[PDB]
Amino acid sequence: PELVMRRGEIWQVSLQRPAVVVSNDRANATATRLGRGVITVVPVTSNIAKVYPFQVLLSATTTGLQVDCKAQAEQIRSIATAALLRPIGRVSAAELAQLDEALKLHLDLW
Amino acid sequence: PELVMRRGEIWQVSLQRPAVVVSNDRANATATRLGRGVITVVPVTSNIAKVYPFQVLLSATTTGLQVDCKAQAEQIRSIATAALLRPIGRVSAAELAQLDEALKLHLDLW
Repeated sequence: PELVMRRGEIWQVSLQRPAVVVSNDRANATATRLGRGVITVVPVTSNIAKVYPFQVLLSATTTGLQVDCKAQAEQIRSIATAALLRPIGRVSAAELAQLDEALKLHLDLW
Repeated sequence: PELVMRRGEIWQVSLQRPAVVVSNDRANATATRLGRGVITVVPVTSNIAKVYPFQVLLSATTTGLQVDCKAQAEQIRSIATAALLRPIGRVSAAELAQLDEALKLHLDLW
C-alpha cells in the first residue's frame, strides 16, 4: 500500500508518458504516508534532435528507457500520486545534477 | 496580437484560477513571438490558513487580487499560452524573491 516515489526516479505517468520526479523527497515521503498528494515531474521524450539548455539528455544505459531521451524541464507539471502508474528506472546522480541546472535556468533561479 | 506575459505577473489561467508566471522571460518572450509555447505558472489560492515554506503569502495591496492569497509552488504547472486568459496584476519583487526560495525548496535546488 505504501507507494514510494523518489526524486530522480523515472515513472510512467498519466498526463501515458515517462517523467522524472523532481519534487523533493520530504514532499514525496509525505504523499507516500498520506496516500495522496501532489508530485512534481519533468516529462521525457525520445526526440533528441535538439537538446536545449533547459533540457537534459538521459542515456538509455541507466534510465530503464530503451532509447536516449531528454527530460524537458520547460514541461514541468504537478500531478496527483493517483497519476503515478509504474516506475521505469532512475537517472544517474550526474544527470540529476544536470536537471537541477536546467530547472534553475528554466525558472530563472540564480 | 503580441501576447506579452512576464515573470511575476498574475494571470487568470485555464487549468479558471489565478497563477504567477515563473518561467524565465527569455522563454516567455519566445512564446510571445511565436504565438505559441509553454509557460510555467504557480497557482494561487485564497485559503491562507496555513502557509507552508513552499508557499508564499501574496498581499492584496499589490497583486490585483482582492484578498490575501498564497502562491502554491508545490502545484507548479506548465500550460499553453492559449490557456492564458487575462492578466490580473503582479507580485512585488520581494514576493517574487520569496517565490524563488519556495520554488528552490520544493524542487530540492540548493
